[PDB]
Amino acid sequence: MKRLTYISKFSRPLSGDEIEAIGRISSQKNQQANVTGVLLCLDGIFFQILEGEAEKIDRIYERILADERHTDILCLKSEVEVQERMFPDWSMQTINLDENTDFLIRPIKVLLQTLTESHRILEKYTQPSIFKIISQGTNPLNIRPKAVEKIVFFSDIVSFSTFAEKLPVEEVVSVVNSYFSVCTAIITRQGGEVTKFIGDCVMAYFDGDCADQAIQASLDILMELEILRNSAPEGSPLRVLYSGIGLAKGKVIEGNIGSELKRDYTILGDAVNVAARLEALTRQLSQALVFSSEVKNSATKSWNFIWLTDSELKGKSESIDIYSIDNEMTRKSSGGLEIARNIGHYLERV
Amino acid sequence: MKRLTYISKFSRPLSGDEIEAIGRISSQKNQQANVTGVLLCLDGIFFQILEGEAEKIDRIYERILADERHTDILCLKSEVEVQERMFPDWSMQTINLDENTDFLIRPIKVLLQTLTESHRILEKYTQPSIFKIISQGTNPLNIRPKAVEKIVFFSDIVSFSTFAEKLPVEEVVSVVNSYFSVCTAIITRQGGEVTKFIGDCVMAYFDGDCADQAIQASLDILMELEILRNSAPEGSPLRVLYSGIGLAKGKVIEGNIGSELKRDYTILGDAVNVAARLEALTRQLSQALVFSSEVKNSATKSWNFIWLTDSELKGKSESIDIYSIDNEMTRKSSGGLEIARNIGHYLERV
Ligand SMILES: Cc1cc2nc3c(=O)[nH]c(=O)nc-3n(C[C@H](O)[C@H](O)[C@H](O)COP(=O)(O)O)c2cc1C
Ligand SMILES: Cc1cc2nc3c(=O)[nH]c(=O)nc-3n(C[C@H](O)[C@H](O)[C@H](O)COP(=O)(O)O)c2cc1C
Ligand SMILES: [Mg+2]
Ligand SMILES: [Mg+2]
Repeated sequence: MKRLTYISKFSRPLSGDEIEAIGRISSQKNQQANVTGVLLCLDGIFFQILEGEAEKIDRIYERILADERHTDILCLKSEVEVQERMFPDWSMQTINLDENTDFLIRPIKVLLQTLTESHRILEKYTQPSIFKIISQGTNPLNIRPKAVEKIVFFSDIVSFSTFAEKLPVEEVVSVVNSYFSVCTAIITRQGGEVTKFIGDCVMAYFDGDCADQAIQASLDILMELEILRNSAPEGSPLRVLYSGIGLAKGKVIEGNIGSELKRDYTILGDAVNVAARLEALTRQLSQALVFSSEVKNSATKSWNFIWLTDSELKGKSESIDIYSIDNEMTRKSSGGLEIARNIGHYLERV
Repeated sequence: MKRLTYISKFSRPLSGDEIEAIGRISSQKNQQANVTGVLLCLDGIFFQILEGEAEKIDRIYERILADERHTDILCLKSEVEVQERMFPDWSMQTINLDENTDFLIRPIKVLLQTLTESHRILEKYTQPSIFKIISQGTNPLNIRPKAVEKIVFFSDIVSFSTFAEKLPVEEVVSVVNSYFSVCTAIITRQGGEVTKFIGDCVMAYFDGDCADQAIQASLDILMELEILRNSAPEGSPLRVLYSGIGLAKGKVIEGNIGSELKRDYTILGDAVNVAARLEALTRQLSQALVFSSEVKNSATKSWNFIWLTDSELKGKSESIDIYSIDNEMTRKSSGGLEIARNIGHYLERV
């Protein structure tokens, strides 16, 4: 058997009658499916436990994910190989805690609502990958560090200091957050994980055998930003939002890194520095994407590679041949320095 | 009136009798102090609400913080100007949920224990400053960005790539985490806040009028690392753990920066880049600490400043005079490059 626990947020106000109606329909359907569980609500938050045969549970959950009456659905626990039902007598027992007045339940409700409102804020400051590990039954704090081969992605905004000096502070933050959103959506879609922001910089990583995905993510980010620039409103700072991207590949250490006050589950190692140093080279080139020969040679698709004969990097060991992709995008460009100059001219006059 | 809500972890196993004994003593004392509230336990976690006159509540809480039977004490909510008591009839009502078998409380306990174990993990991946804001009644997600003058601190480990290549992965992570712990303890003690780790780098900040504290924190970190090196066990990698530190001062933007999957409450702006570029200069100098003339001139104490006549920075606007402190520490050094060479020689032979 399988058992799922999740929390969600009301998408709109729901009356007590509407909540009980959800419970009636849930009980009618779950009884036929040999599914049991409990559904609680407290001040605009749902909490549900569902248990039964795994195939059936998965299909019910996918239907629940399509219900427009809740949103921000977070799976807290996914238990497989469950032996005994927790709620064998309840096809779906509905407990509206807003309406409950029992004297012992009253303090429990206060603590549950305080902890829930804290948790739902902390979620936004937390990586989704952390929640996935917890839901699988593993405490991420006890994962031991390990050496692992990764593709490291590093990107930043071209001439970002100009934004910070020529725009209102609300608009500066809107631009950087738009950029971080674009990068995160595409990296995550390609199976990578964003691990760190610092200033206007993104650091992300992919599995070591996923160079094709790292390259595709990088090209798709550059195309998404081109579309965003061309379609932005008149006078919008997004019209001059440009990126550089560097990719490197190497053995890194993955694990919990930080202090007793705060840590992240992230990566350490030379490929992080190499990716950042390659990304900085894009400021002297017409190409917005550059990557090492190790990334190039690990790819399996027939990419339109171009060798950037020069390899004037610093801090490396045996230098490195550097490559890009030659497409209509990386080609139709007038190069950093010129772009930096235009960014200032444009932003001075918006 | 004031009302405090907090959670804590049992420091050792406590029996049901010991829990009820805490509740008896709490009830006896709180009744005399006109304090009311509730104390819950669930699988090795305490939850407490206390309410009453503010002075009295603060003193009771300080006594509770000294009790050796719990640890990891986190204030979830501090309410001031409370008008009505939540638990007027309970000097301290003790509810041991492990022992409760009520049929409606049974699902509530399961959800409370799932949410609590998630929250206590998320705490370690979260900044303490976030929890402080939440406890004061503010949702940090809704704080608007603002321009603000800050001192920015940036530090990294000298020749860190050597550690990652010559030591077992568990030992590499132990070293970096020791370094991040040392920095965090001292920065926080001096009123600053650590905001970002990336690789082996620390980024922190202080209020704009706290240059003295940023300088003191920097000197105290360098002295703590000297003590750590000299007292490390035979053959320990901590014997060759060295730091560089750069400090800059400028207007930055403070606010929520990130994606829909993940954000931090942090800072953006040119002082971040300047501090990192000053810290990199320490690799060409005997001095481990360097800072801008703006930091120097904002200090109020009679520091033993030394002007590093050269100011060969890059990327700046009108360059910058660069300073350090000349003490027995920054003086008794043989300079980067030489230090980098020694780090490799030592770590190759441990
Ligand atoms: C919080 C919440 C919990 C729900 N739980 C269940 C459930 O346990 N079983 C179920 O079949 N539907 C559940 N639903 C409803 C489904 O989302 C959907 O409305 C229903 O299954 C459609 O059934 P019908 O097509 O017969 O009307 C839930 C909905 C919400 C908002
Ligand atoms: C979880 C926990 C909650 C407590 N709550 C109270 C309280 O509400 N009021 C109080 O006076 N002591 C409380 N205490 C106890 C104090 O920490 C301390 O033991 C007690 O006040 C000492 O009183 P005594 O010196 O008369 O023995 C609590 C202890 C623990 C572990
Ligand atoms: Mg930039
Ligand atoms: Mg370093």
